This record gives sequence, C-alpha cells and structure tokens, in this order.
Amino acid sequence: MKELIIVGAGGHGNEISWLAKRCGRVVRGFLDNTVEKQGTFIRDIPVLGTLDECSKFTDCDFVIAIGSPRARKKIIEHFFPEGEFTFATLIDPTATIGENIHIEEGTMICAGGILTVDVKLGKHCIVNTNAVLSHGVILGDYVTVAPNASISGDVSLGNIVEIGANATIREKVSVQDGAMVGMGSVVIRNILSNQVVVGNPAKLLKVIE
Amino acid sequence: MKELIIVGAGGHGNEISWLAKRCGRVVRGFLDNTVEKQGTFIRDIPVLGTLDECSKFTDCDFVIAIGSPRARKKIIEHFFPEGEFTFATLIDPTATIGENIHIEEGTMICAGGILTVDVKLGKHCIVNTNAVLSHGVILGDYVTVAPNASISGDVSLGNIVEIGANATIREKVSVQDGAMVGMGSVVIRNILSNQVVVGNPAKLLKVIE
Amino acid sequence: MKELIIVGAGGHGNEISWLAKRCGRVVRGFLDNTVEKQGTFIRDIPVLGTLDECSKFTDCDFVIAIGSPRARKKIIEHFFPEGEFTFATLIDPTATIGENIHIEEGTMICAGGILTVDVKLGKHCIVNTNAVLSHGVILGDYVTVAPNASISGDVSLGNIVEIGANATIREKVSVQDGAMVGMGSVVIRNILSNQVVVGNPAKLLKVIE
Ligand code: NA
Ligand code: NA
Ligand code: NA
Ligand code: NA
Ligand code: NA
Ligand code: NA
Ligand code: NA
Ligand code: NA
Repeated sequence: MKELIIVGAGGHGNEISWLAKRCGRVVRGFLDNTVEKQGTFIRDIPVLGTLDECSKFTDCDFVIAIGSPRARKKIIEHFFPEGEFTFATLIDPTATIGENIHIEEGTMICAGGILTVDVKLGKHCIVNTNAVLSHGVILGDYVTVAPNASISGDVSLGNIVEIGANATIREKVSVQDGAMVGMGSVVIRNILSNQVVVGNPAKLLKVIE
Repeated sequence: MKELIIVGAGGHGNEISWLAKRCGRVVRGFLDNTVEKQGTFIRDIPVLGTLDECSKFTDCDFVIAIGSPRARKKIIEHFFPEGEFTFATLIDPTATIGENIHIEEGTMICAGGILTVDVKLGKHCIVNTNAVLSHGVILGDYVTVAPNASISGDVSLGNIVEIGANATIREKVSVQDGAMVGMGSVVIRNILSNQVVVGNPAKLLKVIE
Repeated sequence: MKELIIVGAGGHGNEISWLAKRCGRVVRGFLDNTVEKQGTFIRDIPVLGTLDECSKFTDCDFVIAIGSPRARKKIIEHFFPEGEFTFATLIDPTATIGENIHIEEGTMICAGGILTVDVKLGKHCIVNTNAVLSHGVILGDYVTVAPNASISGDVSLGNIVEIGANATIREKVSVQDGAMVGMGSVVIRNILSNQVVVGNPAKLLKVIE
C-alpha cells in the first residue's frame, strides 16, 4: 500500500500513528502547523513540516488525525482539492466490522469499535476506542464519535457532528449538522443544527455557530 | 446443528441473523406478523410467514429476536408450548464467557459481551453488544441487557427486566420482576416490581403495569 | 513462572483467580482474614490462611486482589516490606496494551481493558473489565479503575484514587491522591485530594478523610 501522511501530531495523531502501525501501514510522517513540533518525533515518526507541504507527498495516502470535525473539514477544503490526493481508511484489527457496512475514505475506526449491520459512514469520520454503532446508524461526513459512545439503532448523525465520550443516543434519534453531544450525555430527543447538548437527560447548553 | 428460525424481522432480528451467521448457523428464515414484511428479505434470508407457521418448522431451532422482554414472554407462552420446540443459544465468537457461567436456552450473547464468573441467565435473555456482567450476576427469564450496560458484581435481575443502553448498576442491587432501567441510568438503589427508573442517580419515573 | 498467592478471596479475588488462569498462572491459593472463608475454595483453589501466613510463601508471586485502594496500601505497608516479596503483573489475553505502556508490579489489567499509547501505571493498580485509558494517561500507585470507565487523554490520577464503573473523565483532568469518582459520574473539572464526587456533571459529595 502507499505510505501514509498523518495530518495532526497531537493526541489523536499519536493514537492514529499507533492505529496505522497496527494496520501494517508505513507512516512517512506527520504534517502539523505547530512551531514547537517542527523537528520532533512520535515513536520514530517525524513531523515533516506544515500542511502546505502536502503537495510534496501526492504519492502518499493521507489521514486527518484531528478530533475536531470542523478542523478536518477546514483542512480538506483548503489543502486537499477534490481528486488531487488519496486518503487511507484505517480499521483497527480489533474493531468488529459486520455486514453491509459502508465507510468512505479518510475514516478511522479505532481499537474495539463495533459497527454491527447496515451502518453507513461518510468521509473523514472517527469511531474512537470501544464505541458501538448499532443497526441502521448513518453518519455524514466529518463525524467524530468519541471513545465508549453508545449509538443505538437507526440513529442519524449529520455532517460535522461530534458525539462525546461514553455518551448514549436513543434509537431513531436524528442529530442535525454541526451539533455536539457532551461526554456522558443521555440523548433521548432529536438535536438541531449547531446545538451543544449536555447532561442526563441531554439539554441544550449553547449553539456552536 | 439444526437450521434456525428467527422470530422477529426488526432491528434485533437483523442483528441476530448476523449473530447466527457469525456462529456458523444456517438461518432458514424469519417469522414476523408485519404485513409489510411478508415476501421481504434481510441479507438473502426470507421472512417465511407469521408466527402461527412455527408448527411447520419443529425440525428447526428457534430464537425470539425481539428486544421487549414482555414480547418474548407473550410469544413463548402463546406459540411455544413446553416441550414442543427447541431453542438455540447464540454466543458471538467475540463474546467472552468465563468460568461457571450458566445460560438457559433461547439466550443471545452478542458481540463484545463479557460474562466473567459465576453468572447465571434464565431462558430467552439478551446480553447486547459490549455489555458486561461481572461476578455473581443472576438474571431471570426474558431479561434484556442493552448495549454497553455495566452490571456490577452480585446484581440480581428478575424475570422480564430490561436494562437500557450504557446504564450502570451498583454491586449487590436487586431489580424485581418487570422493572425497566432507562438508558444511561446510574442505579444505586434496589428497584421494585414493574418500576421504570431513569437518570443519574436513578429515580422512579412511572410503573409499566 | 512462580506460583501465585492471591490476597483477598472476595469478589475481586474470584475474578483475579480467573484472570490468573487465563494468564497461564498456577494459583497456589488465597490469603484472607475472613473467619467464615477458612477451609473454603473458589473453583478448586483453596483459602490457605490469613495474611500473616504470607512469610510461608516467599517462593510465590503475590497480587492483592481487593478493590479498595486503601486496603491494598494498608496490606502492602503492613505485610509486604520492600524487597521481601515479588508481585505478579496480570494482563488478560483480551486486554489491548498498545505502545509505550509502562505498568509497575502488582497491577491487574482485566478482560477487554484498553491502554492505547503513552500510559503509565504505578504499583498495585486495577484496570477492570472493558475500561479504556487513552493517550498520555498517568496513574499513581494503588489506583482502581472500575469496569467500563472511560478515561480520556492526558488524565492524571493520583495515588489511591478510585474511578467507579462506567464513569467518564474529560481529557486533561487531574484527580489528586485519595479521591473517588462515583460510578457513572461525568467528570469535567479537576478533583482535590480525598474528595468523593458523583453525578452528571460530577459534584463534591463528601471527603473520605
Ligand atoms: Na455523502
Ligand atoms: Na469492548
Ligand atoms: Na451528504
Ligand atoms: Na429458572
Ligand atoms: Na425463576
Ligand atoms: Na459505557
Ligand atoms: Na511511582
Ligand atoms: Na509517586
């Protein structure tokens, strides 16, 4: 397979370099805009330069290993014009991927994640450690599902949605584009665009836009 | 082994047909009373007819793949007189079944479920995806444990109990017959018969009967 | 390897005898101070005597299979003077141990636990069933992490901390020595020494000392 460039050398990039190694991929290096990270390494993998160096690595697959949905969308739209680059899809060997699962490119399915049946993910999604997506779940593009999230049957998550760690979503709930569910939330009602909800049961905290 | 008939062609039946395939079982088909589902399929497995056709398949094992505890009890008592039918016990290959685990027939233990030591389940139980039953847990008949439920040591769940997704039950709690714990609940007190409790900490919402 | 002595023949000792068997270890027996447990067994493994018999088994590895952090510290300081005894480190075969994970002796990592990258544990820790410790997590000595706990990146847990079942800790939170997080808590703020916090979001309940 192509060597991999990981965009983002933070905590998620750290864990995605681990995922890539477990997937048998050779990581060429990271791109990252942080001044303090130039000339640094994670486990023998160098930070190669800033994101505008991506054009020097068109021979590589990319992945955008940054948790923020809006960060991944911003980076793809600025640095990765349609058709110019290829993206990896990384699925941990300990993830369970069942039947009629469709995953678009750039997606990361991490250790212990479970996608059962009839699940559809858009591009550049994250399903983090030990999260569960049950029957009929649909994710748009740039969705982040944090560790231990519990997403019941027939849930729909719009584009640039973030589901926080160990949150629980009732079956048949819809979450509109850009919303965010706080860690630990218990979501029993539909969520509107750009809403942040928190708590048990989840209630509106604020709007992100 | 015998071919399997799955009663219920809904979301749970979808996931239990997946479980059966992962268990190496041949699924003859589903029985389901929904008019709109007659002549339909899930992943090449047909809906054969309504539940009163069960008598045409006594050569098959059955499983009642319906989440509602009371639905499974109703169906067994009406359609499955004692001794006339055999029931499968389906344990996902990725479930962990430890030592001195006793599971009665009709039970479904799904992907990533963990039953550690000295756990006892009655007939027609569900332990859904990634749920954990720790030391000394006892379940009656027709218990449903939803995905990611966290059932601590020495918990007793009566007949026709339902524990919702990603709920947490304190060690040594007893839950009487027919009760239901909402998704995400934090249960730190005993629960009486037919009570619905929700929240953190769990409190009485209403009675189911 | 050396035969193992398990200190504590309660619920945790039950599950740790299971862990030891899954790890290929021969358990010589338990030590336990309970009068009613003298002459008893768990799955063919005898309670050998009280903790003051430890000096008769210096040929064995020990593990202190008691959930209470303060119980493990008390027992080590009274019965196990520095250098006189050796301690096992038990890691379930179904635990995922990633890269740059450092675990000190006496630690138990149970079934389905996940430690991703750059995680450090002190002595006599417990990571119970299906718990997740993400990038950069640090635990002191005698930390207990209960089943299904969700500990996000860069969390620091002091000595003798207990994190209850299915609790969730926000990234970069620090928990000072001796604190306890109730089961199911949603921890979004730093915790001070000896504080007990509960709820969603977690709030101070009381002080343990
Ligand atoms: Na699309
Ligand atoms: Na798991
Ligand atoms: Na779309
Ligand atoms: Na019984
Ligand atoms: Na009974
Ligand atoms: Na959980
Ligand atoms: Na230390
Ligand atoms: Na120290």
